[PDB]
Amino acid sequence: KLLAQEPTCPRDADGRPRVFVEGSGAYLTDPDGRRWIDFDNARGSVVLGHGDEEVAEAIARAARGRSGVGTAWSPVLDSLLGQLQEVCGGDVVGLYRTGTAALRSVTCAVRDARDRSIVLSSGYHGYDPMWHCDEPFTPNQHGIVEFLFDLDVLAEWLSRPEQVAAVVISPDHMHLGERWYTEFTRLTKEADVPVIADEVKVGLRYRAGLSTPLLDPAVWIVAKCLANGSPVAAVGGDAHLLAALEDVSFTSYFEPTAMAAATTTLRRMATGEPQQAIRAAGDRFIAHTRAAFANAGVPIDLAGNGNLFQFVCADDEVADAFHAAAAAEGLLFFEGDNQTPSAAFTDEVVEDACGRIDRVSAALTGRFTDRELTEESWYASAWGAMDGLADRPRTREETTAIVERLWE
Amino acid sequence: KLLAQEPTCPRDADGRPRVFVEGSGAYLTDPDGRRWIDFDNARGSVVLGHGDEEVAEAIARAARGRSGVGTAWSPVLDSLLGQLQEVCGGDVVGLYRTGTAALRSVTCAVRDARDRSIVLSSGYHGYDPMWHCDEPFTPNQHGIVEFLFDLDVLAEWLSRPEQVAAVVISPDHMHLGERWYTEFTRLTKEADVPVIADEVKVGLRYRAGLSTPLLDPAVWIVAKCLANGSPVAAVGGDAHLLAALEDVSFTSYFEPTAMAAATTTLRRMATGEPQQAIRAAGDRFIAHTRAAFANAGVPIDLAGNGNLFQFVCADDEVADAFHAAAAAEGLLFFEGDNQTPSAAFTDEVVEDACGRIDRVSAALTGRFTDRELTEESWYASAWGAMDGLADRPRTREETTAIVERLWE
Ligand SMILES: CN[C@@H]1[C@@H](O)[C@@H](O[C@@H]2[C@@H](O)[C@H](O[C@H]3O[C@H](CNCc4c(COP(=O)(O)O)cnc(C)c4O)[C@@H](O)[C@H](O)[C@H]3N)[C@@H](N)C[C@H]2N)OC[C@]1(C)O
Ligand SMILES: CN[C@@H]1[C@@H](O)[C@@H](O[C@@H]2[C@@H](O)[C@H](O[C@H]3O[C@H](CNCc4c(COP(=O)(O)O)cnc(C)c4O)[C@@H](O)[C@H](O)[C@H]3N)[C@@H](N)C[C@H]2N)OC[C@]1(C)O
Repeated sequence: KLLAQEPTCPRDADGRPRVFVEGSGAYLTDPDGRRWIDFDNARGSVVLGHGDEEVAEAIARAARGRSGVGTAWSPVLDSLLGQLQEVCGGDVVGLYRTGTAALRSVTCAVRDARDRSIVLSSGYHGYDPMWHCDEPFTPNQHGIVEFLFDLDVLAEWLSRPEQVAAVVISPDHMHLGERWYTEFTRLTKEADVPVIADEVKVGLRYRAGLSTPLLDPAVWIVAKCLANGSPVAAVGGDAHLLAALEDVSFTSYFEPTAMAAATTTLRRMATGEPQQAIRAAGDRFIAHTRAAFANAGVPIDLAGNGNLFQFVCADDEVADAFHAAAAAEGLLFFEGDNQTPSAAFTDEVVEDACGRIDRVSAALTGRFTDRELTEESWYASAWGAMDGLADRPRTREETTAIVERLWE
Repeated sequence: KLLAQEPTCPRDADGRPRVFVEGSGAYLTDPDGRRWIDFDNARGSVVLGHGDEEVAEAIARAARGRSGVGTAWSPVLDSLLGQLQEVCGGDVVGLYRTGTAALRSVTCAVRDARDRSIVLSSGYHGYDPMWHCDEPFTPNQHGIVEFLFDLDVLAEWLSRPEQVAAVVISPDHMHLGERWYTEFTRLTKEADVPVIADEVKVGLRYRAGLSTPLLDPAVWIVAKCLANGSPVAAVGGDAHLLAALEDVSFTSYFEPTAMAAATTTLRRMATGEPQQAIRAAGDRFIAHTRAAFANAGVPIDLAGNGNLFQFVCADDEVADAFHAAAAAEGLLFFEGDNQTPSAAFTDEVVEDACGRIDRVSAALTGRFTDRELTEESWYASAWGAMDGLADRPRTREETTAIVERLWE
């Protein structure tokens, strides 16, 4: 009631935050003792599992100053910077506490280095007001043009390339395919405009590297997969585009628990093994759930893969009913957005989650059988999870109509 | 070569970061095993002491999932928000990961609510480019006017109050006193312009509250004293001025180790006990050092008090020799800036530090006996620590001369 902010978190049907007392692996316990399976995982930043013991031991030693203190440089920092450069590439690297701060700092630096006013953007880049706009496809008061992953609009803006400082995108892989990325990179290379890959969510999510070799980013940002939820974001790329980062310093720069969590987590994510385990387990859950709904006439499908997926519901009434039924079974989904299992989502948890889905499907069967997913269902669902337009065939006038329906 | 940023940290005479491989309480250990006494304390954010055991145990349990998960609201968050409001006042409260992020967010929010373009500013508010300017006393490209704590310039701008959204200051108490704050508040009340008290450094520093009852802030920010170095900043104040905070959310909002550090630290800082202990211990060190230098003819005085103080050297050559002698004895000062002891600066550590100061004084004796502390010495020393002009009597023409000397 005192809070001036509106943090994203699980909320009940009345909008009140759901409180959880404790967590271990994939399971959360609520104040009433009920155990829930977490698919939200701090918005995808818990990738190893809640309370992971190896990370916890490193955090605990760091909380006692055993490898360094917040006052000063220590060998842990050298190790972390080297790990980031090895896995993501680039001339130089930088560190931040949030993805929002990293994206603002990098975008300002690139704009300054390029001495150009316009930035073309798709995807969410954090809460800073520099990204706010009243309308898509036109510059906001900060010179940023939201293009909603529409390549026709992008090509239009890139046809006059001399004023375009950069193109910044948060890559989606549920609704954008290989053809989208090949054309995106062709267009940006043709205009000679640097690409900023905002991989806060997808960097290290699917493999031990950035999300797609079909992008050639001049600058990257990663964060959620770096530190099992501890507040660390990293950036890197071409030195001349990041020169202004020399002006960046913050009080908690050397704080040791954050670096302990990042070095320990990154070492495991750099092997690719957690992402392979998550992919297999999540794929099993997706296949079971898709069939459970399809075999009961429930108009809900899924997009994505085991590492990152989402539910696609026929309409908002179906989605609301699904979310209520899922919560009643103790499934904790990121409602209307993407689901991101952690490595603690093992076969035993998959089996538990599938039984809960069987009960969700039972609760919904017979309520919505005469409804079907339409193109509108797909666009609306994708919009909520990846913050722009799915890559489905349409004309320039149809783009305007879809945006008119979905833009708030 | 790898790091694109230039973080503030202790550096040797060649500008290279000093490496410390562990720390505990008031002592840091360098790669050669030598123990130094820390007066920097992560730029004043370690106020209980490195590796404080109560905080460490809480962080460790939080790292094991015992006190909530990053996915959701936890049982302890309400107690954090409630105590922040009890200690600092205000209608509503918000949380951030750095002081830089807090200051940018609240300044943008206040300006938006006031629907006015100009912000008058003194003091450091973080690294964001919105604060960068080429010259003082005139608006930068973001509408920010740096006034260097000069009340004649402030009064001139406040004489056209209709365009002034807010006045944001980082309060200093080494070089600004009752006279300055009484007049600052008189001017801002007369203009009916809200004050943003950037208490990132001084909030909770001197007592269980904000830094001076002579300020009446509409918005406050605290951070360094809140979480023993973990990355937590807090804001609060008038609900309508912070309306835009409803759009603030970030992935790590509920991260449990930060929450454990802030709640455990705030519960202790809210009693006033650490601040009283630091004040007494630091006052003993100041008194000993002032007398040692005065008896040896060493032209170095001190300003401030046990919670936050600085050295005032006659000139840069004296300062350079002082800092080299101090490093040789294992005193780790924040060079040219403020010293901020932690609660680990106990009587035993005071005695050790006084012995090291005895050796510093002996090493400086006879080298600078013919040097006086001028007005130039005081203004230059204060400028480095509190980022503007000390409140010492001066003419308007003298203000121009000082600013011309010290602005870069
Ligand atoms: C007009 N714009 C509309 C807005 O309402 C706004 O909606 C956002 C919504 O996008 C957001 O969800 C997205 O982001 C979360 C969290 N991701 C963070 C992130 C950052 C910032 O990092 P930080 O949190 O500061 O550490 C930077 N870059 C990327 C790629 C990030 O993912 C993701 O978890 C969700 O998957 C993603 N949809 C909501 N959390 C808050 C809403 N206000 O923008 C989109 C919308 C509809 O268009
Ligand atoms: C050449 N011009 C100069 C600028 O470069 C710039 O100088 C700063 C200097 O002020 C800074 O020291 C000050 O700040 C440190 C750290 N305190 C942070 C702080 C914040 C931001 O919090 P965050 O770090 O993001 O968590 C917000 N508000 C306050 C009140 C803060 O203290 C303090 O520890 C020092 O005591 C203080 N002097 C240097 N660390 C870096 C320099 N670049 O601004 C001043 C000057 C003239 O303009």
